[PDB]
Amino acid sequence: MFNNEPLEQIDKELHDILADEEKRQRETINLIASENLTNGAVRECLGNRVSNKYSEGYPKKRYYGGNDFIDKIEELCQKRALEAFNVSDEEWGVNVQPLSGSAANVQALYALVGVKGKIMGMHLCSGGHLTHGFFDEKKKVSITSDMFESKLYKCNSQGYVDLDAVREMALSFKPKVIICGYTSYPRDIDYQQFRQICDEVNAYLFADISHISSFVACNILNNPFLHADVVTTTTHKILRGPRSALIFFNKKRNPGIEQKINSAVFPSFQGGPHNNKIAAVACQLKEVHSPAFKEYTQQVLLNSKALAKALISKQIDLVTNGTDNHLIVVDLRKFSITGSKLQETCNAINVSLNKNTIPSDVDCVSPSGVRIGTPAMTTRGAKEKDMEFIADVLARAIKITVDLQEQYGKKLVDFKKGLPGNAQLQQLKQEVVTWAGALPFP
Amino acid sequence: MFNNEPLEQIDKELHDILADEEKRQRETINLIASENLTNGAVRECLGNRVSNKYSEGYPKKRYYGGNDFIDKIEELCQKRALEAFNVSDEEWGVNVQPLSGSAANVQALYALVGVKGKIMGMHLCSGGHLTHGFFDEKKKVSITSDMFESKLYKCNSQGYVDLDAVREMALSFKPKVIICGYTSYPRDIDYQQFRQICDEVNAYLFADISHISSFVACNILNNPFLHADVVTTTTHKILRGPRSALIFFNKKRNPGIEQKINSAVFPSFQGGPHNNKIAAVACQLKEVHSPAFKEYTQQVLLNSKALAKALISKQIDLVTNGTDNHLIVVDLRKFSITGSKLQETCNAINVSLNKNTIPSDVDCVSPSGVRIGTPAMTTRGAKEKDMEFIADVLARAIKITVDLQEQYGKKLVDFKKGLPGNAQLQQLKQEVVTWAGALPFP
Ligand SMILES: Cc1[nH]nc2c1[C@](c1cc(-c3ccccc3C#N)cc(C(F)(F)F)c1)(C(C)C)C(C#N)=C(N)O2
Ligand SMILES: Cc1[nH]nc2c1[C@](c1cc(-c3ccccc3C#N)cc(C(F)(F)F)c1)(C(C)C)C(C#N)=C(N)O2
Ligand SMILES: Cc1ncc(COP(=O)(O)O)c(CNCC(=O)O)c1O
Ligand SMILES: Cc1ncc(COP(=O)(O)O)c(CNCC(=O)O)c1O
Ligand SMILES: [Cl-]
Repeated sequence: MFNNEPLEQIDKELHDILADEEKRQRETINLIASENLTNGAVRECLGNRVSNKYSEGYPKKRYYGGNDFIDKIEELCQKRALEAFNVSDEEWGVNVQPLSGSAANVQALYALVGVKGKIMGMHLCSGGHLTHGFFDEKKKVSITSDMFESKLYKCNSQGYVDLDAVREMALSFKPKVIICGYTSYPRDIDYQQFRQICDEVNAYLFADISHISSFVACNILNNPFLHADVVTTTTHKILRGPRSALIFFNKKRNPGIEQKINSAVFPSFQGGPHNNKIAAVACQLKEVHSPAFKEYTQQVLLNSKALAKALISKQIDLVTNGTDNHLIVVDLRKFSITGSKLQETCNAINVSLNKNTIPSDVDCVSPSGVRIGTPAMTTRGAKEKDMEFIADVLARAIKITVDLQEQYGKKLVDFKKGLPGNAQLQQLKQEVVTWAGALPFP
Repeated sequence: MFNNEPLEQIDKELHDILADEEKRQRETINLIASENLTNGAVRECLGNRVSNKYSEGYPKKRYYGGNDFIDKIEELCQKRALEAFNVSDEEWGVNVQPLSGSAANVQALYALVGVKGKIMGMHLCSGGHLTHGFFDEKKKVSITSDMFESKLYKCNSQGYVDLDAVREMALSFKPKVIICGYTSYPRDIDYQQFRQICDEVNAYLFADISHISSFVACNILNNPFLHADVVTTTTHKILRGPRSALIFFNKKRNPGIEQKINSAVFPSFQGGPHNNKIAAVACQLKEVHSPAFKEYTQQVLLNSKALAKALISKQIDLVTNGTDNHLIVVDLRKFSITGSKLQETCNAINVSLNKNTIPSDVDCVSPSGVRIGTPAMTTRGAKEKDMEFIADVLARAIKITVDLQEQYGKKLVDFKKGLPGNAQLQQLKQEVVTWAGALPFP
């Protein structure tokens, strides 16, 4: 007693918009550092009928029966997860049920400290995540600043994590968890030194590696598994999975953490797991452990170095003057334009990037930089040679952005009026669309 | 620089388990009251490339650009949601971003009350959800008991909501929110009287209608929209959508609530929306509003009434002696077997149901009933005439369960010893398989 008609027939209205979405993706230079493009196999898992099943609980400890094949998949996903991040199933456990990054962080923090518990993270404006305890004088913005008590540390004037300030703050504040691993941080993290500070104040070390997960897994960057009590990661960014998250806990370092983490996810926070997600994550974790994926991850870094270097050669300033990873943050101060203006201009030429604070910015009010990353364009086949064209496109956007601000004024409302119809943008947009639309597209 | 091979080639190990899962579903009499089967179109959206996109924020108030088609989809989903539940966009708003039912209840509750806020709900043992403030003397089991302060009401000896006890509690406890709508309640709710209790104590009326959403939408059961401040619902049960949730809030009764709810979902709790989920929900909400789906929902109730009637004709007791909706709870006391045993027996014959407490059960330790529902089998084309065979199959399961307990004993470990190789079960399984495997299967 159902309608078996395909999407085009059953909902022509929606299917056209989705077809448009597809076209915009195919025709965009996507520099969003947290975005990627899934392959067809991951999307087959996501549309699988496995999501019809209710599997509250854990493998072999389910509230309902008929979960034999579901258990096989959840167990397979955990095994692949632990292998991919080079950890022994005896020393490390993993939870694969969190629905997304934010949920996993909240659930994981709660497991370690509970309500009213004390946490330290990097300020949102310095490059930490919302779920790392972000708040405002005006409001407790994230639940992680409201269900917990949070202190926020900052990067120094050159954009680096200031460990001396972290220790100082940890010693007066006495937190139970200290979080590291970030949302817009262009360099590697010294986990060893974080561990040293945590030990000195008897705190958990929490590493959020969502942005760099592929680097940790492929032994290209520092390994936080050597020092962390908990490691969380999304599966949708550089990992190239579906939208989900993993939570890693070190059993050997903390007895009783497995139960704590596992009960925090269910039944403390979530109900039924989304089995299609878990299948898709399993699908991607097989690929992550291949030698071909290490090549892709290497290439992501090669492209990021090439991009930074080309941007520098065009006299564009980078926060920390470079990158160790997949992401760059441009300091736009010498051009006297805001990050928002450049976002609007790049939107108008089919280039996706976002505004991002820089150390000099007091607040997240008027961010003076943009953040770009290479995973999505590396997925689409661009190599180091192709990064010059992108740097060239960004430099032209910056120049137009300056000319438009000259002609219409600094106010954002005024500035946008300059954008529609502008001849240069139309020209630049077509170059973008012709070059972008040509590239391989899963 | 990606692998485009289909799931079967790229991950044969996973594709085999998923195919077994597909076979088990096709070959099962699924009486899980919370389960259903999605159509192909809903699964086309879930596997869509729209999930590639980061779109934190709300339509037209997005942190990133390139969100034009995403905004069209999120706005279309909210519009279709409001139409489906017979509310005007001027009086009611809805949030479509919650990743699941449990996230949506936590986010909604937090919006209304905040940390340390006081809430009332039905106890889990009496049929409430975990997210309605569930706790145990041993531990604060749900975050809704730990981040809020919660009191739990009970149903009466006949399995009905005892409003007089709810009032006694509401006046003594003085909560800010009172939750109604349940996970295993076989009758309709008197929202009018819940409203009366709420008004008396200045509490919000929260209606969780996930199990009954289709009935509310099609004007078959009482409408909580006439009285409730907030209404939440999953999209995956009787609504037949993807795994997601909706939060409805009433602007006209509470000004400033749209902001409170929207801020709770993001950035308080969630990060980026899962745009494939939103697309899938859009797709289903269209269908919900058709008169074909009203027929399906009618059929669900017809089948539930017919199943109840037949179970009674076979001398089987039902909590409240019947059902006003899609679900039945069997009281097994007269057969001297537990729900756990019957679940084990039904697992062995490819019948999916779950154990459930009854009013006489003080604890969740040994629940004395099972819960069954009709949405999934109604989806597969079962009509009233087909419920006799199901009632018959369940009666035979009960009898075998009784015979097995006689032969092997009351202890669960011993009882299971009796299940494999049992001649009767294999026979009963094969009929189940023959009849189930033939039914239409989206
Ligand atoms: C959207 C999002 N999600 N997670 C994030 C961010 C942003 C970010 C968040 C916010 C933000 C979001 C919700 C509530 C309050 C605020 C504030 N203030 C604002 C900005 C702004 F600078 F562009 F204004 C930037 C950026 C990657 C986009 C961010 C940064 N910087 C960090 N670190 O993490
Ligand atoms: C799984 C689940 N999710 N949401 C739910 C439930 C159950 C339920 C939950 C639990 C449960 C789950 C997590 C933590 C503690 C407990 C306890 N006690 C136990 C049982 C049992 F009674 F069968 F043992 C039943 C059932 C629909 C399966 C439930 C009922 N009855 C209600 N009302 O809501
Ligand atoms: C370090 C980190 N942790 C957790 C999350 C949460 O992911 P969800 O949105 O899946 O909840 C993000 C998202 N990062 C936002 C961005 O870089 O654009 C992140 O950067
Ligand atoms: C009334 C109600 N509310 C919320 C939820 C939570 O949904 P998620 O599992 O998507 O978190 C459930 C799940 N009910 C479980 C069942 O009836 O089988 C529910 O029954
Ligand atoms: Cl999904």
